[PDB]
Amino acid sequence: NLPVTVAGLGPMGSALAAALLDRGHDVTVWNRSPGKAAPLVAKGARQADDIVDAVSASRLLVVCLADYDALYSALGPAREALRGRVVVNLNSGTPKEANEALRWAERHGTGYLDGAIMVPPAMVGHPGSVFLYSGSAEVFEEYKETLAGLGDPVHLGTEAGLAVLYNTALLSMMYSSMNGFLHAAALVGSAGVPAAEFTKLAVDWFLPAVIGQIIKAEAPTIDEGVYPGDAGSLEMNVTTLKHIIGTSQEQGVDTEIPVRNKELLDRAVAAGFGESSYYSVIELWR
Amino acid sequence: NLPVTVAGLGPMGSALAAALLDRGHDVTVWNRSPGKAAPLVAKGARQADDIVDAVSASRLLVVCLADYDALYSALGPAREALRGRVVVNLNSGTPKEANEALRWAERHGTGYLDGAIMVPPAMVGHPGSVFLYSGSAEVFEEYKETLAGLGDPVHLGTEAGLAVLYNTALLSMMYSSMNGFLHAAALVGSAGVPAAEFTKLAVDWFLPAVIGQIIKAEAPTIDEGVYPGDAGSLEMNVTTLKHIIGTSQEQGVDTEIPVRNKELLDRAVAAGFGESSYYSVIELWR
Repeated sequence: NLPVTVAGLGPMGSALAAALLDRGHDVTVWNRSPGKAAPLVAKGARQADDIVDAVSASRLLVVCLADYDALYSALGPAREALRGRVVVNLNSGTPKEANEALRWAERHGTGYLDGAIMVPPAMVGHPGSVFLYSGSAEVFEEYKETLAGLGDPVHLGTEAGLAVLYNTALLSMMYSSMNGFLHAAALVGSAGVPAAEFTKLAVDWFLPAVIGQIIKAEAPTIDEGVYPGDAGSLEMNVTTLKHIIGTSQEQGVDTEIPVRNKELLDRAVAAGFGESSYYSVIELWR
Repeated sequence: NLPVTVAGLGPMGSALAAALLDRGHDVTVWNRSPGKAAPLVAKGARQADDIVDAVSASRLLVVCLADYDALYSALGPAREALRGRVVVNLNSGTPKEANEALRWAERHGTGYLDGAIMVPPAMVGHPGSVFLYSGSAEVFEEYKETLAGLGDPVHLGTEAGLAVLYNTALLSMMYSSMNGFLHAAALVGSAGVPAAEFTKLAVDWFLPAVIGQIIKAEAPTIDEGVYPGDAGSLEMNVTTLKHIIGTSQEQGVDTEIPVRNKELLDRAVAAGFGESSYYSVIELWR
């Protein structure tokens, strides 16, 4: 029930304020532009038009600005009032913007934690919601119980840009994995298998038990950095991808996904990694 | 303990024969070329140089030929002896080759089941081993208990090419997912996070709870085929991928993976799918 201020009332910011209201917090809401407060006010929020008033209402300042906006600007007029308060910033654009924001907050005597929301607005405050945080451990520990009302809180580290970096990484992985699933679905779909049927083997079993297990079994090899190909080489996987391409062609299914995959391996072979293990390809990318 | 013949003694074929020997079967082994039988003979296999003799030793014929070889040719000289026997073929190259093989077997009065082995040779006969099968339900049911010694047996359907199709699809998904993980790992690795550390969030949580859940939640939408973008559009995901690209560039991490992902979405936008949901992209591929 502590007081909280939510600065930024777009879709995510409004969901945050609503979830805090539903946990019994005294929520004050601010937005630069008018018209977004009414549904929250109907649920018990207090509107504050002036950022200085909004910041002054609460020690905990949950900030979810629009992508174009910046913390230093939105909260600049409240610079004096910020001393002794805490910012949890949930919409940094890049790791460098999060690191700049932490420095700005420190200058003003404000605690800072950066966080990445790992679910859409409709799932904030519900089971499965996870928020990844980076920045002050003190803030994290002081407000963990409050933050746990929004989603399971995970503290990654003290470097402010880590949460944006993890989110970027996880989302990159998501898009690649989803595109792989869609090619797979197209392939079984050419024999009449519905996608929802296919998920029984593809998601309930293959994804965790094969894909996930293989990644866990291979991750220490990446960190070691040698990639011996004794027990299976990058070259051999090129052959598998050629077979996938040919099967896709015989089924009348577009080959872009496997072709782009094979291209990547061909580049590693041309860079000398053909007798190394598959995961050596990461070394092209850093 | 029933008798079984294994035809083809490459790495996989030898693992199959060894696993059957370890379950107490009387295993007869054949290969076109000499030199591969000795380690199996040391474990109790019987060598048969003549395919007619090998086929005659057992009703259950487990066939794992080399990629270049074909069932009709390897087992052609045993055409008469094949009547009343059963072929479980574990190395068809394409769905059409499996469907040809089933027809060939039928002509000779042989039962036929095609199967795809979903683990490497070293894991055959061990927990986690899964084999996907397509073809005769009668064969599947007659020999399920024997086959379960090699891996959990799954019958997909009566069409002989389904197991090769499922395997192709699942492997396509695997390569895309692994490449996504490797880009993610490179990204967190640019801030010093080891890959093995990263798997704690990426594989133990994100992969099943986010990626998998999203695929299951979206699969019926693919089958419906309309892809309303009301609650989130293909275009909006283009913006997310632009942010991923920019973050990757700021971290000094190669942008090929996210760029290729964004390219795919740009094509769907140019085909008119921008206001549709993300998964509409599958429709470009079939």
